[PDB]
Amino acid sequence: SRSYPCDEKVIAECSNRRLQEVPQTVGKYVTELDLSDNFITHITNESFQGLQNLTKINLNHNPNVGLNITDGAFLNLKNLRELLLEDNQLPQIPSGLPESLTELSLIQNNIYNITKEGISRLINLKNLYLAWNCYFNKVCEKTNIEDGVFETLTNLELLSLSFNSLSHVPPKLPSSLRKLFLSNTQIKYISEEDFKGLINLTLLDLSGNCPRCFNAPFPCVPCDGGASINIDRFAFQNLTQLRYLNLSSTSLRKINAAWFKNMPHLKVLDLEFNYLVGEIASGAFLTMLPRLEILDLSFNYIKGSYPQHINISRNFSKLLSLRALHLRGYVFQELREDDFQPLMQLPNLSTINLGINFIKQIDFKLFQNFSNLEIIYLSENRISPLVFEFDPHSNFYHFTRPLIKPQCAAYGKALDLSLNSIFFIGPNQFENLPDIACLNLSANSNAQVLSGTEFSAIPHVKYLDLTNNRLDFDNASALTELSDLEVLDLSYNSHYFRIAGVTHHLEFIQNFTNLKVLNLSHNNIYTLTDKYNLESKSLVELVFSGNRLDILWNDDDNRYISIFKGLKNLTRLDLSLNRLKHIPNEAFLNLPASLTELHINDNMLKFFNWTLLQQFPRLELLDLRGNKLLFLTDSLSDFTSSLRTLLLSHNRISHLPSGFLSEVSSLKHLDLSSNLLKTINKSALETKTTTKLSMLELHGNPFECTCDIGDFRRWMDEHLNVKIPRLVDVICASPGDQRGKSIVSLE
Amino acid sequence: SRSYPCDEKVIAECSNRRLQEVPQTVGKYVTELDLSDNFITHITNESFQGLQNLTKINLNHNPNVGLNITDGAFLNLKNLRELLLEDNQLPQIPSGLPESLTELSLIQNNIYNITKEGISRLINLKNLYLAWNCYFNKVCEKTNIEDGVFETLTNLELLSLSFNSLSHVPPKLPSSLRKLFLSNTQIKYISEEDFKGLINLTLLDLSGNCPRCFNAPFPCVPCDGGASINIDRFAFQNLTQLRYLNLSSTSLRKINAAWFKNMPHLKVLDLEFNYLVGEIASGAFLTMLPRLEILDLSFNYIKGSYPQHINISRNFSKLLSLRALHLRGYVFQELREDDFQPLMQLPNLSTINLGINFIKQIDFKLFQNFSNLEIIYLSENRISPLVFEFDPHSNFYHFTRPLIKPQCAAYGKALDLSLNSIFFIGPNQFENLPDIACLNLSANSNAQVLSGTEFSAIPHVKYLDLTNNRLDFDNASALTELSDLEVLDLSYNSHYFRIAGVTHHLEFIQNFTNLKVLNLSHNNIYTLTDKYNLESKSLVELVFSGNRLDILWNDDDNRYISIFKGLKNLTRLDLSLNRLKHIPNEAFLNLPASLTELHINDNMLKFFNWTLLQQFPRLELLDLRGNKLLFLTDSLSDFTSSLRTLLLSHNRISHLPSGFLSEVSSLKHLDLSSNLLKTINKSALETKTTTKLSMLELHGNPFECTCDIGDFRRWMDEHLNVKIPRLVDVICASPGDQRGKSIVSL
Ligand SMILES: *[C@@H]1O[C@H](CO)[C@@H](O[C@@H]2O[C@H](CO)[C@@H](O[C@@H]3O[C@H](CO[C@H]4O[C@H](CO)[C@@H](O)[C@H](O)[C@@H]4O)[C@@H](O)[C@H](O[C@H]4O[C@H](CO)[C@@H](O)[C@H](O)[C@@H]4O)[C@@H]3O)[C@H](O)[C@H]2NC(C)=O)[C@H](O)[C@H]1NC(C)=O
Ligand SMILES: *[C@@H]1O[C@H](CO)[C@@H](O[C@@H]2O[C@H](CO)[C@@H](O[C@@H]3O[C@H](CO[C@H]4O[C@H](CO)[C@@H](O)[C@H](O)[C@@H]4O)[C@@H](O)[C@H](O[C@H]4O[C@H](CO)[C@@H](O)[C@H](O)[C@@H]4O)[C@@H]3O)[C@H](O)[C@H]2NC(C)=O)[C@H](O)[C@H]1NC(C)=O
Ligand SMILES: *[C@@H]1O[C@H](CO)[C@@H](O[C@@H]2O[C@H](CO)[C@@H](O[C@@H]3O[C@H](CO[C@H]4O[C@H](CO)[C@@H](O)[C@H](O)[C@@H]4O)[C@@H](O)[C@H](O[C@H]4O[C@H](CO)[C@@H](O)[C@H](O)[C@@H]4O)[C@@H]3O)[C@H](O)[C@H]2NC(C)=O)[C@H](O)[C@H]1NC(C)=O
Ligand SMILES: *[C@@H]1O[C@H](CO)[C@@H](O[C@@H]2O[C@H](CO)[C@@H](O[C@@H]3O[C@H](CO[C@H]4O[C@H](CO)[C@@H](O)[C@H](O)[C@@H]4O)[C@@H](O)[C@H](O[C@H]4O[C@H](CO)[C@@H](O)[C@H](O)[C@@H]4O)[C@@H]3O)[C@H](O)[C@H]2NC(C)=O)[C@H](O)[C@H]1NC(C)=O
Ligand SMILES: *[C@@H]1O[C@H](CO)[C@@H](O[C@@H]2O[C@H](CO)[C@@H](O[C@@H]3O[C@H](CO)[C@@H](O)[C@H](O)[C@@H]3O)[C@H](O)[C@H]2NC(C)=O)[C@H](O)[C@H]1NC(C)=O
Ligand SMILES: *[C@@H]1O[C@H](CO)[C@@H](O[C@@H]2O[C@H](CO)[C@@H](O)[C@H](O)[C@H]2NC(C)=O)[C@H](O)[C@H]1NC(C)=O
Ligand SMILES: CCCc1nc2c(N)nc3ccccc3c2s1
Ligand SMILES: CCCc1nc2c(N)nc3ccccc3c2s1
Ligand SMILES: *[C@@H]1O[C@H](CO)[C@@H](O)[C@H](O)[C@H]1NC(C)=O
Ligand SMILES: *[C@@H]1O[C@H](CO)[C@@H](O)[C@H](O)[C@H]1NC(C)=O
Ligand SMILES: *[C@@H]1O[C@H](CO)[C@@H](O)[C@H](O)[C@H]1NC(C)=O
Ligand SMILES: *[C@@H]1O[C@H](CO)[C@@H](O)[C@H](O)[C@H]1NC(C)=O
Ligand SMILES: *[C@@H]1O[C@H](CO)[C@@H](O)[C@H](O)[C@H]1NC(C)=O
Ligand SMILES: *[C@@H]1O[C@H](CO)[C@@H](O)[C@H](O)[C@H]1NC(C)=O
Repeated sequence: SRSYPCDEKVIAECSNRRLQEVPQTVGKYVTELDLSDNFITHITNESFQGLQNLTKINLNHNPNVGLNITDGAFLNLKNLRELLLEDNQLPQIPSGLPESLTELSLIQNNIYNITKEGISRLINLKNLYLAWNCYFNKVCEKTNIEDGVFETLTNLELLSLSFNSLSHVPPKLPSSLRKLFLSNTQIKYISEEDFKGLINLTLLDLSGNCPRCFNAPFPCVPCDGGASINIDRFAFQNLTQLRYLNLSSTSLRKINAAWFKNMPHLKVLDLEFNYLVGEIASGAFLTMLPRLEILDLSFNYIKGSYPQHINISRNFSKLLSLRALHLRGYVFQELREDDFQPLMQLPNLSTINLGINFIKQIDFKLFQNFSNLEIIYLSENRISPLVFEFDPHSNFYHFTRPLIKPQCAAYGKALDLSLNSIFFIGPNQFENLPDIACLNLSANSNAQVLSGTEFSAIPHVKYLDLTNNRLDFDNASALTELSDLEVLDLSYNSHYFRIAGVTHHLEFIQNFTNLKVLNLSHNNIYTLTDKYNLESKSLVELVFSGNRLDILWNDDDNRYISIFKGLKNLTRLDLSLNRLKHIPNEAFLNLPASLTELHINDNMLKFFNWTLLQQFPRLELLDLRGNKLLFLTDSLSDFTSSLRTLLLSHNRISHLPSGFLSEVSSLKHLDLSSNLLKTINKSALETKTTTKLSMLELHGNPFECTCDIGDFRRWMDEHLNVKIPRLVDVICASPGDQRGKSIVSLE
Repeated sequence: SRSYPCDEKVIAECSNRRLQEVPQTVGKYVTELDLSDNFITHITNESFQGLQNLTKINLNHNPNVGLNITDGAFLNLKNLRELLLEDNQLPQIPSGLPESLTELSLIQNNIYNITKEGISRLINLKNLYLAWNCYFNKVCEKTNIEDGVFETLTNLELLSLSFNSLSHVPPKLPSSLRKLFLSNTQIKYISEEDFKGLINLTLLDLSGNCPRCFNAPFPCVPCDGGASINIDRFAFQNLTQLRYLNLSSTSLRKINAAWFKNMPHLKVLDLEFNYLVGEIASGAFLTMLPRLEILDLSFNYIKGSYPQHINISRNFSKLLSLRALHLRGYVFQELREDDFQPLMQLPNLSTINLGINFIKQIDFKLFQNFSNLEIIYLSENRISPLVFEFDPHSNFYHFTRPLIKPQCAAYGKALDLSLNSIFFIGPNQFENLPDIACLNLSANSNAQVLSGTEFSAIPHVKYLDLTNNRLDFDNASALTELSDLEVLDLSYNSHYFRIAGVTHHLEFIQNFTNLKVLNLSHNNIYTLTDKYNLESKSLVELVFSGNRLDILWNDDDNRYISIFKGLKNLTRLDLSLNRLKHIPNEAFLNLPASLTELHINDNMLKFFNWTLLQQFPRLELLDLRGNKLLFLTDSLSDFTSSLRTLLLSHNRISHLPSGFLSEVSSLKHLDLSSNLLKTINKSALETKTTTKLSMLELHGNPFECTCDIGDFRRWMDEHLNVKIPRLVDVICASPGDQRGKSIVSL
């Protein structure tokens, strides 16, 4: 039978299915099993029956906004390798866990007592996550770790105790440890004996102990007087394998060089949210880190201080392996050439992160002198013209996304000037720069008329982001100096397009021989001056969303009838959010014959002429989601041989015509979800020549469940080739007796 | 029995009800019937037969998407005065219209032929609207106007022919004409005999004839060469009563002063979208308008020309009665004191409009030397730091809305600097200005830290609009120099608020003795430094929408639970668009006790503690719309004696608890629309006292039309005083036979 309620594909995915009990309906060879997000309020020896090969179970957030597991529920398994209990409001570690477990996550529970009766028999444990049980203003109790609880686990590699009230590094920790997470534990003092016996440690996280609480975006309790963490100079002595060390928000004003004496493999050092300005300026510790790749010094600013310049010690010149340097929230006015002199001969330093410094001015010519910089991140500054709340599985101190969009960075050397003040680009702005492939000028409040001379000193820009400005496109030669331009993002430039009475000029689009992708979204374009057509021989993708094609294509106006025809290479066109009630036949027929993909979604369409699809022989995806459409042609096979994906969700369709679904041979993905369908006839499904369809989305329709759905329910069993996602969401709305029942639950 | 399908109140509003045809169910006392925006295809002599009392009928836009009207269909109606048929795709003026008609609207149809058989029989016509039949790129025919068609309408005071192709003014127009609209008619030439007989004309609209087509946001056909309209020197001679004249977009280059020799009453003169820069500079015609109140000179710019200065003729000093001058779209770089000299002795000139000129700099002291300027409109320029597509019923050339928001302007002198470049306000920025009550700094890209000195030169601002900037609130004394400040709008300053690691200070709010209305909307406020509370002893209304209260009030954080409690005078509070799935009990309890009106609408709320309304004895309106709420209490009368309006629309409410409609004695308006209610049973109706509800909104609920709905239908008949609106939209879901039908119809 069709897999229900789980999607099996060997893993079974039951997540977020509103299950009130563990499924007895589970498969046979099911191994990975995810029950997360369901409503299960009870667990037992009965609920899991017994099964075969299960190598994993995810019980997370059962139920959803606790859980009762009786002593010895998971008991007879012996196969159970990994078990995830997060967010179930557990007052205690469940008594009677299996001996098989190598992975256990108790994260985000009420467990205040870690005891031998819950743990010490777990000898096979590899990774154990106890994080986020007692923290912030949560009413909770100090965490008691029984003496030698972890001592019994001689295979233990990772241990995470973070965001719990500890006060001391637990003693008698197994020497097999690789990674140890102590973050935000209220530990004031680290002694010589705390970490002494762990010679295999590659990671130690002490962050958030004695935090720097000024301007905290969370409840923050400092050590007495706002004191630094106290780490004995021999604390790290036997730590020879250490790679990652997280000292963030330890309130450090001084860093003992002797900490790093026995730590030759050190790679990533996190010093964020401390008071390190002095140490950054002088910094004996910098001499001790020859293999260090990533150094994060972010948010060390002196409160209320705004110095003219940043003070970097010459000892930075001794990190020979340095790859990225993060200095955010240092807070200084100006970056001069000599200030970065110690970084310039570092062979591997490809990334400098200057975000959120309120920097007014920079001598850009310094970046040239650097050995090889790939990413120059200046976002969120003052640069002006040249003259539960926290993801427990994520880094708490800084975001992990790429600094620069990967699609932009792949082109080459990237300069990100976003969220600054450069409101006018003057003739010398970009002089003395490296050869910039990827440039981000977004959110500079730029109101200027780009004339074609502005980027001439960096003529090689491949990918240009001008989004969220005020640009006034009054010149046909704008941006044409960039010959190699490939991607251009003009989004959120609506300021001038909105005013009927100012001139508007898009003609520059045609000059580029390499332009591939162009984003005109959210510009409110309803009118252009003298040239109504967009023309490019190169252009591949055009994003036109958030404009007014309802105005451009108004029935009484023929000037814009051809607006997209001149893009002769175009395979992808996004027409969404143009407030279209209908598209004039002529206008639709004037869309490029080359189109493989067309998005009309989230308009007001009450009419669509299906016949017109005959003029688009390469059309693959047609996206009509989020409109008002009632009508479906019964003829589709006559208008397209190429259609693959058809997305109709969030429309008004109450009727599938006889011979609709299966008569298009090329159709794979059909999306009927969130429509008005009361049923599906035997006539809708035929099938003379078999359907290539691999996916059919029916969820969120008011199916009337009587014997009239019998044929569809029959069709589903006869085609298991066709998957209908979210079976738990394909639901009888009628009659009153069957309400809420899944369509496959009907007998 | 309540009225249906119409809402009778005597007029019937039947509009937008999806009617297939004229209802028979309309009351006989009914005078005016509005059938606009329905699905009715066919009008015949039996359509309105049951109604002889009809005076005014609105058939506009039927069907919604042609309309077939038989000959003499409306004939049997002896009392019909006003007949509005617009957007009906009518091929002809309907035959045999009743002679009683005073007002006829044929706007926006396919009628290309104006004939005696349709028009000339109606002697009582006052207003006749023919506009927008053949225009733009529409496929349409040139308009044939039969010689003498209007000659027989001796009562006709208004004729609108605009947006048709006339090619010349119709001869033989009646002398009763007051207003004549000829806009966009393709009339090249106005002769001396075109208007010679209209001695009662108050308004003449000649606009859009020989239009200026450069950068037009509509299909535009210029006269050959782009020539000016040709108006004979004597064309206006008998027009002595004219008040309004619209010459916009006639491609005028010179204006013949002689045209105005005979019109001593001229009040409003529209010259927009012409070639008039030369005239604006010399301008003999200004000698001729001592009674002109309103002069629109907008968009006379020379294409491609960005002169340093605007050049205003000294003859502007001859307009003694001028109230408002509109100079948009002249396009010049710098405004100097000397440039406005001729305007400065004009006693009544309250409004100056400089919008969309790309002005770089203004010598601001010039505005004082004017007699009295109430409104200085500088919006949409380059000012930097100091060193239906077309609604046929509206004005085509400019918007008619007030330049300044009336709520601001009412405080006093207004300066609107919005949509400019003043990104940093310097010490002298506002020097030598008049005493400014109403100030708009919106969308200036301002990133500065307001420190408390920036407004020192205009300390009397009572309404300040700071919206749509980059403002960095890093200083506790910000804005405190304005001690009379009543209204402060901070909307859309999110730039810095969204960065967790920069300091944020809202403490300045408390200083104001007179602060009434503060709008913090759409700032994405999730974190503050030090002071976590908003405090004011004055503030009446706080708009907090579009922030993150969901983060501020997060269960693990105690810091913001008092956030609004220190606003002691607070009555209206808007919590909408905060992504709230629920409000902690103590945080709700910490809302100001004085609230009359509380909006939590358009959040994610899954939960509401109704018992908490006990602490709000003044609470009148509670707006819960657009949430997830399932629950309502059966005890509500225990928790409030004060609740008047309760808005529950767009939630999931499966059932009403027992006697809910009779529960609260203060409750007048209850909104249950757009919910999951399948029935209202005997229980919701069961209680000792009676419903005092004057309104109950049920529309959009999936009602079950089986017999058990009958009980609620009796409750309806019992109380006719309880208004349930949109009854065509209160609709049976189950079962299939009754589906699509109003529950009132079963
Ligand atoms: C102090 O500084 C140290 C740095 O030394 C930080 O240590 C890191 O902590 C983060 C956050 O917990 C870790 O990130 C997480 O890693 C998990 C493990 O992944 C490893 O193994 C898997 C195999 O399953 C690989 O896929 C992966 O590449 C790694 O090899 C991931 O499971 C986590 O994934 C997260 O996102 C994905 C979605 O993209 C989800 O599927 C997950 O559920 C989860 O949300 C996450 O990436 C990181 O590994 C730690 N570093 C090291 C070297 O171990 C501390 O976090 C920091 N302390 C504080 C308080 O900030
Ligand atoms: C202006 O308009 C352009 C539109 O072109 C936008 O830029 C594009 O942004 C879209 C995101 O909407 C990008 O498309 C996405 O790329 C992701 C990254 O792919 C890279 O890496 C993967 C492997 O990890 C490679 O397969 C790929 O070749 C790239 O190297 C994909 O992961 C995304 O997939 C998502 O949708 C697909 C289906 O399409 C699913 O299969 C995925 O599960 C996932 O949901 C997606 O394809 C696109 O790359 C961007 N183009 C450019 C030129 O940058 C701008 O964002 C827009 N500006 C604004 C302000 O909105
Ligand atoms: C050339 O220049 C002249 C100015 O001299 C313009 O003439 C004006 O044209 C506009 C647009 O038609 C007229 O505005 C409309 O007036 C209607 C009549 O209002 C009278 O009656 C009402 C109530 O009885 C009074 O309140 C009012 O004072 C008048 O006595 C209104 O009904 C119209 O309102 C419409 O829109 C509004 C707002 O959307 C709605 O509230 C209404 O329901 C309705 O839909 C509208 O206000 C104006 O009256 C004309 N001026 C004069 C003095 O007569 C020309 O328009 C201009 N030419 C072009 C082509 O732009
Ligand atoms: C930041 O927040 C502020 C404060 O809320 C917003 O400013 C308010 O905006 C609202 C509308 O959004 C204004 O309310 C409206 O006022 C109109 C003016 O009414 C005056 O004049 C009429 C008669 O001429 C009198 O009846 C009245 O007492 C006033 O003297 C009303 O006409 C409006 O009423 C209509 O709509 C409302 C529903 O909104 C109904 O209640 C009415 O029955 C009627 O249908 C409306 O009440 C309010 O006056 C503004 N306050 C101030 C101080 O200006 C800002 O807009 C906001 N900023 C941003 C960017 O959003
Ligand atoms: C300060 O200046 C700004 C910018 O000019 C003013 O904002 C503008 O206000 C008008 C009038 O409210 C807005 O137009 C309106 O749109 C609404 C929303 O649909 C519509 O119902 C009205 O018919 C009206 O046309 C306009 O959008 C808005 N412009 C921008 C860019 O926001 C603001 O009013 C000024 N402040 C004061 C105190 O006057
Ligand atoms: C240029 O900089 C802007 C602003 O920093 C980047 O915009 C961010 O993009 C990511 C991905 O879309 C989002 O998570 C953020 O919401 C955006 N920030 C804001 C506030 O707009 C943009 O991605 C950058 N462009 C390139 C080419 O990397
Ligand atoms: C408003 C009339 C037509 C005009 N459009 C523009 C524009 N888009 N940018 C400018 C920049 C500088 C100077 C003038 C202009 C003008 S003048
Ligand atoms: C990032 C550390 C804390 C800071 N917050 C701000 C702020 N809101 N505005 C500034 C304006 C100028 C200079 C410095 C600042 C800083 S420094
Ligand atoms: C720099 O990195 C490269 C690999 O990217 C490596 O071969 C080289 O040894 C590194 N240089 C230093 C000094 O670490
Ligand atoms: C574009 O700008 C340059 C520099 O101002 C100017 O020389 C050129 O004439 C402009 N081109 C257009 C289309 O006006
Ligand atoms: C059309 O698009 C493809 C994909 O970008 C590209 O290979 C080809 O060069 C383009 N053709 C032209 C003429 O630009
Ligand atoms: C605010 O800025 C002013 C500058 O005039 C300064 O004097 C004051 O100290 C600042 N206030 C605070 C408390 O930050
Ligand atoms: C409280 O509100 C009213 C609003 O009209 C106002 O009259 C009164 O002065 C305010 N009280 C204080 C102390 O500001
Ligand atoms: C409502 O809030 C108060 C807490 O102050 C409590 O007495 C009552 O139980 C709450 N109701 C619910 C359902 O939580």
